[PDB]
Amino acid sequence: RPTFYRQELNKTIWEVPERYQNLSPVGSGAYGSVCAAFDTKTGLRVAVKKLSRPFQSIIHAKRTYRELRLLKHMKHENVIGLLDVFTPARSLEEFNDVYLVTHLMGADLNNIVKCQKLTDDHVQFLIYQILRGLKYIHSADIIHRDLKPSNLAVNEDCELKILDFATRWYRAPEIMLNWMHYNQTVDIWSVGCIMAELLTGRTLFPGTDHIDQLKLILRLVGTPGAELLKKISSESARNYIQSLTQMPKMNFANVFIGANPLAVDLLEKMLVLDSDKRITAAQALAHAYFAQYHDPDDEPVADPYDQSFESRDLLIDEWKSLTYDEVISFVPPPL
Ligand SMILES: c1ccc2cc(-c3nnc(N4CCNCC4)cc3-c3ccncc3)ccc2c1
Ligand SMILES: Fc1ccc(-c2n[nH]cc2-c2ccncc2)cc1
Ligand SMILES: Fc1ccc(-c2n[nH]cc2-c2ccncc2)cc1
Ligand SMILES: [Zn+2]
Repeated sequence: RPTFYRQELNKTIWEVPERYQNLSPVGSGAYGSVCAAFDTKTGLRVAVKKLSRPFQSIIHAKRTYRELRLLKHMKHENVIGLLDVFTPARSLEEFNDVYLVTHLMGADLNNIVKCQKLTDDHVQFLIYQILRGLKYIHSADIIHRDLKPSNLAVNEDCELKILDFATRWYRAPEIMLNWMHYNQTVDIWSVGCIMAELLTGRTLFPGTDHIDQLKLILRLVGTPGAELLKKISSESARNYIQSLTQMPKMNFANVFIGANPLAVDLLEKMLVLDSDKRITAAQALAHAYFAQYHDPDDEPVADPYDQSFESRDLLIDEWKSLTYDEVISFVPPPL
C-alpha cells in the first residue's frame, strides 16, 4: 500500500498516493473532477479523475462499476486507458472514493476546430485515429453512443484518444426517432458529422431541438426510401415520416464543394440514412481517403468483453463491493 496525503482544491477534497505530485485542477463536469499531476514513478504528467458521488444510488453505483470495467478493458492507442486506479480506503467498509489515472491530454477536438481551420491532411489523420479506435471498441461489442468533438482528446502531437466510451448535433437519426434497436453504426454517423465539421469549419446539423435536428438531416440525405420505410416498425414514426413532405438526397459534391473528392465519397458512405447501409469502422479504414495511414496489420481488435452484468439487478452494496474487487485486482500496464 502506498502512502497517501490529503489536500483540498476547488472545494473538492483529494487524497492520493504520494507518487502523484503537483495536483492542479484541469476541468470538472457532471462525471467528476480532473486534476493534472506529475507522476514521480514514471515521470509522466497525468490526469487524475475523482469520481463524484460514486455510490449515491444504484444508478450511480452501477455506472461506477461499468466505467471501471470498461476502462480496465480498453488497451488501445486511440482509446483512453487506465494507468492506475486507487482508493484511500483500506477496507471495503470505509470504501467510498474512486480515483482514475490516465495520460494527461492537452485539448479536445472542439478546442482545435474552433481555434483554427484544418487542412485536408490533418482531417485524414484525425479521422483515421477515431476510426482506428472505433474499430477496436466495436470489435468488443461496445457502442460509444455519444461521439462528438468534445469527447476526443488530442495533444500537441495531434495524437487522438476516444473518451467516455449539444450532443444532439452528432446523434444518428434513428436515435432522434427513438429506434429501440440501433447498432454500432450510430457511431459511424457521428464520425461523419465530425469529419464534415473539420472540413467545412461549420456544424453540419445545428438543430435547435430533436424535431429540427431531424429536419436538417433529411434536408441533406433525403427522406427515407421505400426500402428503409419497410424497416420501420413503430407505427407512429412510420406515420410521421410518411406524412412529411418528400425531400431528395442532395449531391454532397455540391454541398462540400472544394473538399477532397475522396473525403466527399467517404462522407456519402457514412451519412447514409439507412443504418444497415452505412460503412463500418473496419471498412472505412480501408477507404482510399486514408491510403497514407491505413495499415491492415496495425489496426487491432479487442479481447472479448463480458457485458452480462448490465442486465443484473443488485443492491448498491453489491455494486459497491464489485467495484472494490475491480479496484483491488487492477494490474498496471507494462511501463
Ligand atoms: C482515467 C481514465 C479516464 C480519464 C478521463 C479524463 C477526462 N475526462 N473527460 C474529459 N473531458 C474532455 C472535455 N469534454 C468531455 C470531458 C477530459 C479528460 C482528460 C483526460 C486526459 N487529460 C486531460 C483530460 C480524465 C482523467 C481520466 C483518468
Ligand atoms: F427518418 C428516418 C431516419 C432514420 C431511419 C433509420 N435509419 N436506420 C434505421 C432506421 C430506423 C428508424 C426507426 N425504426 C427503424 C429503423 C429511419 C427513418
Ligand atoms: F418521434 C416522433 C413521434 C411522433 C411524431 C409525430 N407524429 N405525428 C405528428 C408528429 C409530430 C410530433 C412533434 N412535432 C411535430 C410533429 C413525431 C416524432
Ligand atoms: Zn446522478
